[PDB]
Amino acid sequence: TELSQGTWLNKPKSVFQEAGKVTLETDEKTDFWRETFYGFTRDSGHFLGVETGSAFTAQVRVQGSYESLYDQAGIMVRIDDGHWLKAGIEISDGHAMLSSVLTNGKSDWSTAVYGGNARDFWLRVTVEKGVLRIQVSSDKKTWPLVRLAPFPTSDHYLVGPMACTPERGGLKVTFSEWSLTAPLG
Repeated sequence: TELSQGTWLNKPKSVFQEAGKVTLETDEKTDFWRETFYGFTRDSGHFLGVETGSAFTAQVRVQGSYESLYDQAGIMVRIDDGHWLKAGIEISDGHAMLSSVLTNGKSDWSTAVYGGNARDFWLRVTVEKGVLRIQVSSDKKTWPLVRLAPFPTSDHYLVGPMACTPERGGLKVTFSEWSLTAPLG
């Protein structure tokens, strides 16, 4: 199922398509977070979701121009506003961080300094039998694990590009090299 068959949640004011690619500029005050610690909920982030069956593997290339605190881009898997995962690069603390947030009612955020090129990376996500696995790659050859966690079973998921700027907008990101299939095995 091709990238252009996705549906937007919070379509950005500025976005254009090329064959197999989506290029967007984020709007201000866009974020995804539920409750934990900060005591607010946000469901305003940009998400282009492609609908899946009950299990899938998805992969995408992410080329963002990060420049400010909290700038984020990557991939999201979503069931609804209370059950989702986002993963990718985020600017937090001192550096470009590889970050993931698994939300099941409430958000669970993990982060670490990213050792690759923040401006060009791939993500691969697999959901099957109530387990989500996230892998990242700097070369499309080797795919280290980022996260392995329970995730609710569902007849369908939405999966696809995500990007957020919780403060000032203007983050430019291109998504390409999309693939969505059943998991191996």
